[PDB]
Amino acid sequence: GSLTEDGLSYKEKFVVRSYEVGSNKTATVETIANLLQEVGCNHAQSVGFSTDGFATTTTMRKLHLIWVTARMHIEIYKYPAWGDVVEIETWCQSEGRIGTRRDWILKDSVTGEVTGRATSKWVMMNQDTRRLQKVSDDVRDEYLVFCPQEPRLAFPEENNRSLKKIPKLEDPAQYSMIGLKPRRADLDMNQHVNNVTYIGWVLESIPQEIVDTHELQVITLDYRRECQQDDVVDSLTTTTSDSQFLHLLRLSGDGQEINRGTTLWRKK
Amino acid sequence: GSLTEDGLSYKEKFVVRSYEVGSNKTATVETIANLLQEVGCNHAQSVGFSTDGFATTTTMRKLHLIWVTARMHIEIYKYPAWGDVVEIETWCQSEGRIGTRRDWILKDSVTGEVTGRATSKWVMMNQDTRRLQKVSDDVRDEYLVFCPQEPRLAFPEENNRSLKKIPKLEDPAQYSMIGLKPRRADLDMNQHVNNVTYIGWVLESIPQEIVDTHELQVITLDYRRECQQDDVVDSLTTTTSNDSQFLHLLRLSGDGQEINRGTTLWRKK
Ligand SMILES: CC(C)(C)c1cn2cccnc2n1
Ligand SMILES: CC(C)(C)c1cn2cccnc2n1
Repeated sequence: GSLTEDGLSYKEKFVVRSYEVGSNKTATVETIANLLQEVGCNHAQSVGFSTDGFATTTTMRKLHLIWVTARMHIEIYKYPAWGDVVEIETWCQSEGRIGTRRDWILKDSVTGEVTGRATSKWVMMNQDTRRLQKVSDDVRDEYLVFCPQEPRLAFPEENNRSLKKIPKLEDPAQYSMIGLKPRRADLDMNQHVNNVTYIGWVLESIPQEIVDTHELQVITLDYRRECQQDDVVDSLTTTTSDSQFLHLLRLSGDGQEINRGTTLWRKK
Repeated sequence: GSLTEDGLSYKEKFVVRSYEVGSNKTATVETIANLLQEVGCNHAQSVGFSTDGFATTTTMRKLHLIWVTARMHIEIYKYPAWGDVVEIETWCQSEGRIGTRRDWILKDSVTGEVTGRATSKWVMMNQDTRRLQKVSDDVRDEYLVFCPQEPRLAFPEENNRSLKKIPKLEDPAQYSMIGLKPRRADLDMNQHVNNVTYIGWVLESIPQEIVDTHELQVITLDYRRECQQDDVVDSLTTTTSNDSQFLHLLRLSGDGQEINRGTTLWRKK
């Protein structure tokens, strides 16, 4: 792992592990999601940001402010197989006072070809009250120095899947996985549920026959609210179509919305 | 990752990842368990065994036989922190017609000190009928060549914790975590539940206050039956004890069929 010559992006190589693959012997979409966040943490550590908080500036800690994921978008062309080396390059960019955006390019270490790409949208929030608030000028000066000033987008294309408004799934759902609880392995170092568990919980309502005959090409996920340690989640799916699905994660009780998203699958 | 000079053991170094640690910022016991199985797979791959199954010889595939975990024993002195490099050395040894044993030594890459150690007991079984059998002579000649012939035990000691008979938890249990289902992330490449998920499911019945004030020093787990994708598990715990001991039991939430039993030992922080 290391920063590029300009110190404006970071690269890391990962060997795919035995327990990180599914039935095809290729990395799962949660393994990829985990590698994206690990290379993101390493990029922030390599530019001065200390442990406890992810990329929280000196002003952010003083004011009890954290960066939170609002959206995650992932497109995979080829899933690296068990034993293969995947090289991921990541960088962060400012989007004015709306928030910040972090992008990734997944490549095959042997061929040099792009096998996948991802984009995430982060917003600033008070860790205690959970209130959003715009990006303050004083905090911008602190992190802008680590970001390229010119646009560098993993998803440049006019009208692409990463910015499309996601609708709310209507009842009754076509498919469903009810009673999902997180365990200690689903929690991060700060005792919150890691954003990767939501990806897995969304995919639990996808029927096994679709998973066996298709490969996940695209996934877009909107994070609305966090699931607490003692909360139970219900996963709902409906085919909207390649196969497309509209997804919805909600609390098993009150029916409070925690996540919404879409997936696109290709026939093998 | 590479075999030692004699080709009778294997070593690999691992950097501890951000998502692999708990509240203390040190690797969880499931992260360690995962690293032990990964270095075990890499050792078998480096000595000729194909990707298909784990260490299944040419005769084993012909007769639809596989190696299955019967017992797992793990002792941790220091949990490596996020960013630290942990070096693990592993090897396999025969235990006559009973089956095989695989051992591991966890070390700090910087200090060279032993920070942990583990031992597992494997038995031979038919893939389809699920019936156990002794290790055949023909099968033994095929894998004995990769094992040191002299004893090499991670847990040598006269009466150590790795061989102690585990009792069955009596009802009512003191603590419990009900309704545990595996998800796709809990399954391996062959669609079975990973043996590491059982470790996590056992620890779900341990109260949060014990986890917050103590560190897991020892864990012994006996694998009796596998949990299917559509099975629901119940985790039961009872304190049996400065150190805290617990008796554990995993069973199917329906019929109450026993799938796992074990013990843990925790020391105060
Ligand atoms: C490039 C640095 C490390 C300043 C940064 C800040 N970020 C906020 C949210 C997401 N990624 C981020 N990366
Ligand atoms: C050293 C080799 C690759 C022969 C081997 C066989 N095993 C059976 C059970 C557990 N580990 C094992 N390793």
